[PDB]
Amino acid sequence: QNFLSDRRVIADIVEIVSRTNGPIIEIGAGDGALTIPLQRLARPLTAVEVDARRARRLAQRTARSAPGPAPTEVVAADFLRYPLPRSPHVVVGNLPFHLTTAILRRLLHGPGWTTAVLLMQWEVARRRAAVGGATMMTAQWWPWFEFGLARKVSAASFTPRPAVDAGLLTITRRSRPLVDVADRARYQALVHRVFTGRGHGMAQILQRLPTPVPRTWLRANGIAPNSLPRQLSAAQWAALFEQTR
Ligand SMILES: C[S@@+](CC[C@H](N)C(=O)[O-])C[C@H]1O[C@@H](n2cnc3c(N)ncnc32)[C@H](O)[C@@H]1O
Repeated sequence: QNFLSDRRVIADIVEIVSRTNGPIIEIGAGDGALTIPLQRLARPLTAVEVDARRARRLAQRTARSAPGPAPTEVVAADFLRYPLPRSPHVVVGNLPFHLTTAILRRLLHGPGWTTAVLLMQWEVARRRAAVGGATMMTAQWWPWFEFGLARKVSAASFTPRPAVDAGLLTITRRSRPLVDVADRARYQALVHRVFTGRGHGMAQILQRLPTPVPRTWLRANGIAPNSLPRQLSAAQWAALFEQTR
């Protein structure tokens, strides 16, 4: 496991979390590198740690730095099995790099959380934030969430050092979804179909798929006929879904 040893990254994460509101849930709390600074924000906090012995040591540490018996709940649990509340909350965590996509899927399908502040592999955070264009997974979640790349974090900021660098990713739940959550599976299937479809450019790709789109549709929606699926915006994907509905 790669613990966050760079205090500047801790400061940066706390700064982003401090601009949000509501209870906080932390994934992979470890020894409390983020837990202790987050507890000083005076908001309700749940710290999740799968290592029971480490979780018990963290519960003593959080209780010691807390005002007293008359707050932070340390839970010894696998986050993949932790029930997220349906009420508004903020999620934060330094993710184990091998469980990143499973944790991301668990969160994206989950309720209540309005902002997620996540530390993960740099290449994943980059693709998730659509740096250089969107990947299929980002476009598949774009009607319900917005992704931001807050910063790059070197492997030297962790102890022990991972084999790759890291990226600090922010995710925000849209208050007004671009596509209804009930149409998620059809929407995500359409996005898969456009990204893996044959053809060079959107005009060629949309011609070769089941239930085609009017010839005037691409240019009427501001999309150049030569553009690639990664160049479409969230609004354009939603307009395409509404068209091929
Ligand atoms: C990469 S670490 C970061 C630890 C700490 N927050 C830090 O920044 O120093 C992930 C932590 O999650 C714990 N862990 C691994 N899988 C977990 C899971 N599925 N649910 C909750 N904790 C997990 C590990 O024991 C480890 O302490």
